[PDB]
Amino acid sequence: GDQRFGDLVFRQLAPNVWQHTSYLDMPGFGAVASNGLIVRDGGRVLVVDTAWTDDQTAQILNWIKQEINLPVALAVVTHAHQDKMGGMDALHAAGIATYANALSNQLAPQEGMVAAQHSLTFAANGWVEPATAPNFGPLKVFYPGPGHTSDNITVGIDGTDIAFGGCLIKDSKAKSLGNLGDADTEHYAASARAFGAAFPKASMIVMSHSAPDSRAAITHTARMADKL
Ligand SMILES: NS(=O)(=O)c1nccc(-c2ccc(CO)cc2)c1-c1nn[nH]n1
Ligand SMILES: [Zn+2]
Repeated sequence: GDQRFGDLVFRQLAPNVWQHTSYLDMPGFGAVASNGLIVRDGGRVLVVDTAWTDDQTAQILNWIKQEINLPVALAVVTHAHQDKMGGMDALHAAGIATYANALSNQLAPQEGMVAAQHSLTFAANGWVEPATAPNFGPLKVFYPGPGHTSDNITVGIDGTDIAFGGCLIKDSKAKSLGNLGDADTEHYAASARAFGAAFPKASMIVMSHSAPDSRAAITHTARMADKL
């Protein structure tokens, strides 16, 4: 079943993949859960997204040391908002190499985030320029276009049925696209479909604010966005 370490919750999704879940109480909304991933790649671990805070991100790392007991080689963060990048200082203090879209790093000061140590860039078709994402193992990084934010990125896990849509994708039973304050309403639908087309074989779609879902999450998000 699910495991807890401090304020964090961990769910095993596949033999080498776990989902990390952290919570932040928002003054007039209550607790909001955010999800990221932990991937075991041979003798090392790869992390996708921080928790909301530095303390919560340190809890992820200590759970990894306790449960997997393999070095964390790198972390990829999916856009410059608190749920995804709020724990950058904890990753840096633990000596983990950090990667984010160049645009996330450029927006990070205005967004109140700490930039990653390295910038990822992308081809016109959305795929990460390989020279900018060295030794990423099974992590396949894809920029689907502007949607939840202009800098949002996605990641597939090679050798699994998993693709991570971060905050771009909502579950198949979602009634709204969430916070559209920094969103591109014109391009959102095409970006949601581009994520789906980049990872055609992925049958488990992991996202930031809902539990893992089928490909139905991709099409239902795109239909909601078509109405924007
Ligand atoms: N990453 S963020 O800074 O923009 C953010 N911060 C806090 C809370 C939410 C949030 C999550 C779910 C819902 C349910 O409809 C509403 C808001 C988000 C959000 N919205 N969409 N993706 N994430
Ligand atoms: Zn966001």
